[PDB]
Amino acid sequence: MAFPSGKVEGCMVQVTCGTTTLNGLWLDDVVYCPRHVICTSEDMLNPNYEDLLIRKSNHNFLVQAGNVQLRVIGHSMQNCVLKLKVDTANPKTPKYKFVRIQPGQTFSVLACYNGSPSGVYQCAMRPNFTIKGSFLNGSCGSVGFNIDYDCVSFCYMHHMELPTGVHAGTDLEGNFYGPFVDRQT
Ligand SMILES: *[C@H](O)[C@H](C[C@@H]1CCNC1=O)NC(=O)[C@H](CC(C)C)NC(=O)OCc1ccccc1
Repeated sequence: MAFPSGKVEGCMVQVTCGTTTLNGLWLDDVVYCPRHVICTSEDMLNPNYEDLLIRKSNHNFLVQAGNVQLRVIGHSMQNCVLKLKVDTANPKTPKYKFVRIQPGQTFSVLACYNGSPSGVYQCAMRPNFTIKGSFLNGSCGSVGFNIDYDCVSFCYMHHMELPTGVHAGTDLEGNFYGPFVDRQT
C-alpha cells in the first residue's frame, strides 16, 4: 500500500533548461533535480558535466511551480543532482529528511510529468539496485519516499530506464543506487 502523497505533491516543480524538461523537488529555497537537465540530446551520449556546468547561468534555468515562475539565484552540482537556489522558500515544505535505503526496502513513488503529479504506487529496491517502476519520458526528477509519523523520508530520485525495462536513480545526495552512471549508454 502506497503512502498518501499530499505532503510531497506540494513540493514538485517543473525545471527546463533549453529544450530539456523534467521535474524538481522544491524544499525550503532549494530545487533538487537530475543534473542531466543541462544536457542537449547530443551531450547525453558522453556528457562532460563539469564543462556543461561552467557554461550555464542562473537565467538559463526556468523553474515553474504550477504557473508561477521562480527566480533562480544560484546553482551548484552535488554528485548527480543539481541544486538550484531560488528566491522564494516553499511555504508547503514538510518536515523531511534524506535517507539512503537498502535492497529489500519498499517506498512510495509520486510519478510526475511537467511538474504535475500523475499517480502514486509502491516499489521495492531489488538486490541489483534496480526498481520496477512505471516511468515514461518526462518522469525524471520524480521522487520516492516513506512517511514516518509526520516526517517525509525522501530516498529516491528518478534518472533513467535500463534496456530490460527496469529503472535506476539516485538518493537525494545524488549518489546512484548501484553501479550506474547518468549517460545514455
Ligand atoms: C528522464 O525523464 C528520462 C526517464 C526515462 C525515459 C524513458 N523512461 C525513463 O524512465 N531519462 C532519460 O532519458 C535518460 C537520460 C540520461 C542522460 C541518463 N536516459 C535513459 O533512460 O535512456 C534513454 C531511454 C529512453 C527510453 C527507454 C529506455 C531508455
